[PDB]
Amino acid sequence: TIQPGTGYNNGYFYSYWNDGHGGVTYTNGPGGQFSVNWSNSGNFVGGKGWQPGTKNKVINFSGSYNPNGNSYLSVYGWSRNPLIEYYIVENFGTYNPSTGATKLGEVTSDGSVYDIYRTQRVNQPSIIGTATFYQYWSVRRNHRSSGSVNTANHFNAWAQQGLTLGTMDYQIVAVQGYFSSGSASITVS
Repeated sequence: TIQPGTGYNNGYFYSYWNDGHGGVTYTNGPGGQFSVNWSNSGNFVGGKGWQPGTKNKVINFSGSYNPNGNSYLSVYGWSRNPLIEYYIVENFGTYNPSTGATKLGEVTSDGSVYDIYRTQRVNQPSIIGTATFYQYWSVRRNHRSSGSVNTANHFNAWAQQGLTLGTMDYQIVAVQGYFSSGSASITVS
């Protein structure tokens, strides 16, 4: 299991972050594979992909995702200028991250309808330090743990709705958790 941080493994960018609570391990495997095992964790995010991402990447993911509590499985990344944290959520545990959020439309992509939302983080950690910034969400109605994500369909639908992205920073397939348990094994390409 590896030290929290970022870097490259077998061709792929990876990012592994946690809040120090303990209770989560992240491992990098061959090619685009990574595993996450957690038991009464704190907040964490880990996965593999690209640095920088692009606005027309077709991202393939495959494997197993077994959350017990609050967790997401998503295409996850950031833009700069404007600073945005974004999610194309393919599956989740006990909490739909769009709960209570204002719905800003729908997009159909890769075998499912997704609902689109914007939320705001106020004075929270980001890739550039503490900041207030928007998050964009596409939440898949039909949950899965393998598939293909045509990111352009999401980014274009977001732009159509007034949710603009800046320059891309990293772009990964990530398992996120918040004080939960579970296991995941995911291969990205």
